[PDB]
Amino acid sequence: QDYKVAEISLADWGRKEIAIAETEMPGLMALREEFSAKKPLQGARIAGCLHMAIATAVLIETLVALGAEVRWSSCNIFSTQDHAASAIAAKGIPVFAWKGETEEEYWWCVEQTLSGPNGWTPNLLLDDGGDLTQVVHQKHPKLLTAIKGVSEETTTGVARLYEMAKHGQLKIPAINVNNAVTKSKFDNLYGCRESLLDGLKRATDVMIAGKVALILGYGDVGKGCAQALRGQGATVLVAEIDPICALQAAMEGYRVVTLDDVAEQVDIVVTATGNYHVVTHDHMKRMRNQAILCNIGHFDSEIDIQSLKQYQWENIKPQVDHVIFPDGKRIIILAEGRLVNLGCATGHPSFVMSASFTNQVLAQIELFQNSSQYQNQVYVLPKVLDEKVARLHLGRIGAKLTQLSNEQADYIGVDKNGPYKPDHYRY
Amino acid sequence: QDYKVAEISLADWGRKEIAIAETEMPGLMALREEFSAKKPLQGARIAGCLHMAIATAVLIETLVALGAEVRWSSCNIFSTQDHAASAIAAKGIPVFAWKGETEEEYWWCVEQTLSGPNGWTPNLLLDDGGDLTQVVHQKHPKLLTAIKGVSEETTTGVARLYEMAKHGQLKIPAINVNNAVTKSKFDNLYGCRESLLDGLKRATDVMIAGKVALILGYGDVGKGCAQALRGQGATVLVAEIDPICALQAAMEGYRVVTLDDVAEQVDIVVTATGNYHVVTHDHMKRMRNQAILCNIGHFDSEIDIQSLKQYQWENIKPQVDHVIFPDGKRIIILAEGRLVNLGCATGHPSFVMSASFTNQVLAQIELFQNSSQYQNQVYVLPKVLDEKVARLHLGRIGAKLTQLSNEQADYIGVDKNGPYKPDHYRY
Ligand SMILES: NC(=O)c1ccc[n+]([C@@H]2O[C@H](COP(=O)([O-])OP(=O)(O)OC[C@H]3O[C@@H](n4cnc5c(N)ncnc54)[C@H](O)[C@@H]3O)[C@@H](O)[C@H]2O)c1
Ligand SMILES: NC(=O)c1ccc[n+]([C@@H]2O[C@H](COP(=O)([O-])OP(=O)(O)OC[C@H]3O[C@@H](n4cnc5c(N)ncnc54)[C@H](O)[C@@H]3O)[C@@H](O)[C@H]2O)c1
Repeated sequence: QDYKVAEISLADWGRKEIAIAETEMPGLMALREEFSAKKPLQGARIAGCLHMAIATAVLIETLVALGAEVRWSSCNIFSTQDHAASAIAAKGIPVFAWKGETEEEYWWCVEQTLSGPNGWTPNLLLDDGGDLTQVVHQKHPKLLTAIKGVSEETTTGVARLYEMAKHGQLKIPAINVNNAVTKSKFDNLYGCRESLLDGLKRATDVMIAGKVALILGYGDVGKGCAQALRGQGATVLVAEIDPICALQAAMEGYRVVTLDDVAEQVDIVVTATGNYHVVTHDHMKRMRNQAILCNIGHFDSEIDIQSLKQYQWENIKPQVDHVIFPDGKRIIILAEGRLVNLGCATGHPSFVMSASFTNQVLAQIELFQNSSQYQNQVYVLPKVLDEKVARLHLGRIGAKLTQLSNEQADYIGVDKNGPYKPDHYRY
Repeated sequence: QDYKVAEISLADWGRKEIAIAETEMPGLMALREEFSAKKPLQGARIAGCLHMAIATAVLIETLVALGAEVRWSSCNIFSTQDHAASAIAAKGIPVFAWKGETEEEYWWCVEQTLSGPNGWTPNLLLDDGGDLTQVVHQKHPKLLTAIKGVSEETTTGVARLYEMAKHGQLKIPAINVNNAVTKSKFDNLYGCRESLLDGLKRATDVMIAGKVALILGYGDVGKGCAQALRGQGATVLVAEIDPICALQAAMEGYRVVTLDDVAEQVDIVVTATGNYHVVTHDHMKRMRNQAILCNIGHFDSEIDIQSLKQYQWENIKPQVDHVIFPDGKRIIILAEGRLVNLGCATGHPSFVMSASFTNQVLAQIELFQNSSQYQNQVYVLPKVLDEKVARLHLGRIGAKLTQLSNEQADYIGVDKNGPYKPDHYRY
């Protein structure tokens, strides 16, 4: 049994939702249909470190259907869906994940992905947030020798790739999947538009209409979060350090404020900064009784939970806790400040994960077949692959593409079949 | 009298709205405040070809307050605001613009900007759409010798710069102002979100709620147009050739369709493609009686108005015409298919033009002082200037910026004062 799940009996349930999820994930099904014969990933050995969810079970079974060998692990202690993990393990796939890991179990699960029976080594890393990349770079430099590349899923993991490259610490080729237009401008934005609401709802059942909600950060995650809340009738406030994102938020009608100023006025706070200690002890002490505080950025770092260890915690239900201040005023904290959408719900729905994961598979086929051509820097996929990803998803939602005539193509300077935009088009 | 306006008497009216517009344009007022002493543009001679509107009168008076010499002209035969043009001419500034130019008058107005009394030559070009750039490149190559650079305002003019560079025809340095984040993602999007409605309303007074509206194109102009219509209760349809933009539109809830399929179903059509003949004769013949057809892309090319010259035209009021088909069915065409927002209204409001025009002034200070450093290619302004532009506009709309601490700045790898994003961040 080369697996470690919480409950292997949930496999049938997991399989049932995986079947459903395949009808929601046309990108991966289409990648199956195209590459299942050739098996471009035959000989690949992939250490996965990405939320072990049902959508991820489809990505895994798609890499397998393309010939690859994998070992998986979640990148968050609360993000694994157990029946998904169970259905993967039942298929003979090594997976180490369960909802509710301790920090020690988490890093052991990561360690499990790096070695398998009969000297199984990875030549591929598939990493969401940089933890698997840092473990191999700092604790198995003997592993980095056989690694063709890493494909990083999220903004925070990409920033960590950059500081590595900046101090000559990045020692393998790295594909920024996060910055595929069909990841960043879709997953981070439209997915969080749906799963933040989900997380808040499952955790607290709080009415959104009429509440004052503060989004710290107006990147693609913040942009989607704010849409979510404003659509349910919340007054949305936005904090920003970047004047350009601040202006976008202002011009969508949000008031741009600082937490220093508004900590007493907010009913809900969502941290989406990817930064450190943007919610402090003084902020939480100033917050009103039963204020809901949650983090949708990648790391818990965003709130200073250390500053709440003095106080007494009363658990409400799993991943929903009260912190009681000395004056008896209570704060509701979701998932102890880890990813609220995956921690208190099920993350992004499968359809938008399909665009992200089609980008991941493509980057694995590409890292596995042409890694020689890449140095120890970060790169993004070509635009024509980005367009192919989007093209594979138009059918599911019934969007019909117009076809350029020869002269229209010449008129705007493009080939009929794309690419349709200059490299730095922002969409 | 080195000017040619329709009516010099409108100067006082123009001046009154210019004064108002200054309180809406903090970017240019702030640029005045910073650079009015030094006058970084002393010695500059700028041929302007950009919609002669009230906002543009502020940009012009700002370049003047920074020391420059200018001659102006609109880039559209219907876009000049006459009282704005009148107030500029009254200030002793040469301007050749009026609402209702013929094509011959238009190109003569452009020609006027290239020479002034006592051998006045331009060393600077400020061009919105490429017409001034093409005139100088193809009909005054003796002028190109003294030209430091051109700053291009719009997507279509940038595409024309690119085909020039691709065939070695671009012979001066060129600054893509359109692709400053604080132009493209603001002017094209939030401005058209407001002035398309304006144009349709002033021209026809048609109810938007309940109407089926088709946007051809889902770039930044199309994205804003669709927001505009959906917010007034229209059913919005979208056409696209780019699968990525098609997917964005689908995921905002628009149906993505082709005009070939839906020509009989639409009450309003807005062309926003920057392309050629996207509305054909067969489309217009299939359209319902009193269908409203308008173009918000840069050039009339988008509709095949030639194919309507057979038919009888009945004028409704200025820039609002009927085309009568042989079966007596009538189409409403705005501004004979030229820019509907500037042709049937007043273009974008001054505030968003201030962000665009602050980018223009910056690019003129930069082209005028460091043109040696640039070749005969297209370039964009540095991110730190983009951020400065946004920063100058936060105060007007009361957005308060959060300040990074030293450790937060290190945590995400940026300087406290910016730039805050990697170069290819898409916002
Ligand atoms: N929950 C999810 O499913 C999900 C999905 C994608 C990314 N993420 C994570 O969310 C975080 C943000 O993602 P993103 O893609 O929006 O990145 P982003 O860079 O686009 O957005 C971050 C924004 O926060 C702002 N910010 C940074 N520090 C701040 C501070 N102290 N105060 C106010 N604003 C501040 C930045 O200026 C930036 O605009 C990342 O850590 C990313 O890994 C989560
Ligand atoms: N009215 C204004 O105030 C204003 C402001 C900015 C730009 N513009 C003009 O509007 C035009 C578009 O501007 P933009 O910034 O949105 O450019 P853009 O490139 O972002 O958008 C153009 C979109 O139209 C799509 N398209 C092209 N041909 C098509 C076809 N045959 N069918 C369907 N879709 C098609 C493209 O795929 C693209 O997504 C440009 O000509 C620009 O100069 C006008």
